[PDB]
Amino acid sequence: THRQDINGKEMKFEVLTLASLTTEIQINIEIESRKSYKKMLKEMGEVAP
Amino acid sequence: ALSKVKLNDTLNKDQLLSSSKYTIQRSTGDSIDTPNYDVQKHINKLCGMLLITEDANHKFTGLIGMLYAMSRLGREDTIKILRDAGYHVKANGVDVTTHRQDINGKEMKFEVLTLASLTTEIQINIEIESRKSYKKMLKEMGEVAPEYRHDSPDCGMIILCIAALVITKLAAGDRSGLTAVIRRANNVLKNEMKRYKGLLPKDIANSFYEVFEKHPHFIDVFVHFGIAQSSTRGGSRVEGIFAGLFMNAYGAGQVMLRWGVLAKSVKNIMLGHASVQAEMEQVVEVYEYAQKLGGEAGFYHILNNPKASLLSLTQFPHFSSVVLGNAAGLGIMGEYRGTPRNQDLYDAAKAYAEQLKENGVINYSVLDLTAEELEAIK
Amino acid sequence: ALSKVKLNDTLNKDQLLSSSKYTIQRSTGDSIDTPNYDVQKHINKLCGMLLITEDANHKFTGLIGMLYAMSRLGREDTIKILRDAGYHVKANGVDVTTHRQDINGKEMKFEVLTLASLTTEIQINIEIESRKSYKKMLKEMGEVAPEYRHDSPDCGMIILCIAALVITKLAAGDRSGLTAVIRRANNVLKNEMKRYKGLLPKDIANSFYEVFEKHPHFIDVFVHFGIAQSSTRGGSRVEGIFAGLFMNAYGAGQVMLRWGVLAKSVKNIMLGHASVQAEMEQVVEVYEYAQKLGGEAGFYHILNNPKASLLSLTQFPHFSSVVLGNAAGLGIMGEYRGTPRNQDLYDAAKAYAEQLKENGVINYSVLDLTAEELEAIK
Repeated sequence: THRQDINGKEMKFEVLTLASLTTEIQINIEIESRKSYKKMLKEMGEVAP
Repeated sequence: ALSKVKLNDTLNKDQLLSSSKYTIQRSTGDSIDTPNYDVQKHINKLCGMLLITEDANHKFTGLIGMLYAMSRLGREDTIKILRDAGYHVKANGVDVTTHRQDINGKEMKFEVLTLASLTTEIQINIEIESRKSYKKMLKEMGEVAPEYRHDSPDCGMIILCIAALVITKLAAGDRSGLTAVIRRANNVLKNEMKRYKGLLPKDIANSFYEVFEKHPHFIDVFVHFGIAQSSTRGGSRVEGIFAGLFMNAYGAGQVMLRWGVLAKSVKNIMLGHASVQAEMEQVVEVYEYAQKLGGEAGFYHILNNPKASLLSLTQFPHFSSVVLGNAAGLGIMGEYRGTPRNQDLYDAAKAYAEQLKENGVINYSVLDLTAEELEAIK
Repeated sequence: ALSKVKLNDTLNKDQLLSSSKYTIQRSTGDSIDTPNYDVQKHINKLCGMLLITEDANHKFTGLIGMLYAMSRLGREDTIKILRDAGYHVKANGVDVTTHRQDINGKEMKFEVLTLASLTTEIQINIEIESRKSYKKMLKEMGEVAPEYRHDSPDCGMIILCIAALVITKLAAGDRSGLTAVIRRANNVLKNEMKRYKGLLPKDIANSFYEVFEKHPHFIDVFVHFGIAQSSTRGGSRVEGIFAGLFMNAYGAGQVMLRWGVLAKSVKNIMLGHASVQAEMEQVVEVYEYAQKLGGEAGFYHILNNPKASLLSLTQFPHFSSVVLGNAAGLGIMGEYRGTPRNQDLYDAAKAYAEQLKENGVINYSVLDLTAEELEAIK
């Protein structure tokens, strides 16, 4: 578990300990996914499985 | 035969408790973070950074000290201790992880441990305060030494020396021996206190009092760690100090047995009183029980062992009164706040004990003097 | 029975410490360079080049001396010692390597050892200074001998003799016995000091003090090396000197036990005093504990063994005062800076001990004189 302050807010991030893939990269992947998810949710209302 | 009218109550209670064929086993609560030998250097580093920090926040010093003790015991011995004490433990593996964050607008790398008890932010803060204090000290004296650093391999064991003092005073039942802990931690470990600015005996002692009050299984783990530490073949000077302070806790909560042995040794006359002689059979039963228990009985009152009550002598008011009076007369009872409940026997024993010191005659029979020309030398 | 009111505290504490079913095991820190029999000649050569160098840099003499001790023990015995002492050790194999560099604008070949503790440049510098001193001495006397060279097979054991003296004085707790070490190293090893110009007892002794302070596991390794060295069937004269100086450390930190035995032997009268007789039961318990421990107990205070505190007699102020007074009267206490805490018993014992030497009568009963015509010879 990694906590850091993006957008001036404390949020918790769940990552894996990989020598090949750094923690910052996993955090960035999750952040971009969250942005895209919220944009899609705004543009269609409700998400599905 | 009237001499056969006897009940061996102490031995019978011990036999009842030691032949139980059913066992309870308790739940510790949260998961226990059990470090192994791997993170011992990191925990010792954390202790060193706590020690070099003036005005250190010692809220977690007891927790870190117990982590250090558990890492020197190892995961397997710690887990086995917790099973043998009769506890359900969910062991947590402790491993080292790297955390990067931006303080002062700069990217810097931090090396922490995965502990459920001690959060990552707390470890980072400990390291940051240690760094500030280190740079301030470096500025104020020019160059640091192995004496003033977190890398010293005894930084954890100084904290465990404070813990050993707290263990010596745990039998009082509360934080009443805190002043004694602070005094003895100033006498002992004075060079260390000059060395480390964050070594505050009161703060560390309060932290250890708190951790022992919250988690009574940490008392068990620490006592068995201190027995394993004192069972080594040797060590450094700080480890020797710890062993000496941890053997200071042996017999804690059982001062009246030692004072009764002392009252017998100085041959106090009030032990020949009729009521004391009435109680002698059972007091002797108690002493035989103690010497049958042996070494394990020295930590019964620290550990809150149930069989601690069987070592009590207060169920013998006249013998206890004579023992307390002898201690008071010899000037060793100090501020012991156990009270005699036979005032007359107490006063008589105190008077005789005071008379003992003033008087005193050499007993030449205990030597092997074949010819005694000492009479002419007088 | 009042005689049954006894607590065998010393034996009970020993039983507690010797029956521990959990063990700690510590981390030595950096990797330990463990040489084997292969590099023993090279380490002895290094010691010889250190010895033949006037104004030698003895900063690493303690480290090299411990390397020599470890190479005579071997890799397997050294590693087993470190496990038995309860240490995590990362053993480093030590092997010989060749290094060529250009000093004085010339290509010359240098033979060094791969040690993490001792860098290659340091070994090269040691050899260079040794070469300069050797050529200067050769110029000033014409021809060298086996006496004046690094090839002597006792060059390492002279350094270990200095180490043995430091071990004898380690129980004082600091570098306070340095003057005694220097004095005894001038008395003993005087021919060697005439032989080797780089044999500076103060510098070597300070180096060994420093290495023992830094690495408390080197004290363990050295004590067990000295026991293994004294367990041989024979050796050279320097090895005999080392064995004699290493048995000088037996019982260090326990002088009061020996002085109590001496006070009993000279039949000091103050041992019959009432308070001493009160303490006799427990002091006898301590003596039985010491003689039950046997030979291993002679190095408890050097090694910082935790059970060293159980051998103390200072918990018996009256007996200790009589013992110190007897020593003071017999004129052996010297500059011992342990203080009596019963002044009157100390003074009385001192007075009687002084009276002992002046007086003295032959006890004819200890012989087998059937007919005593000695009366007529008077």
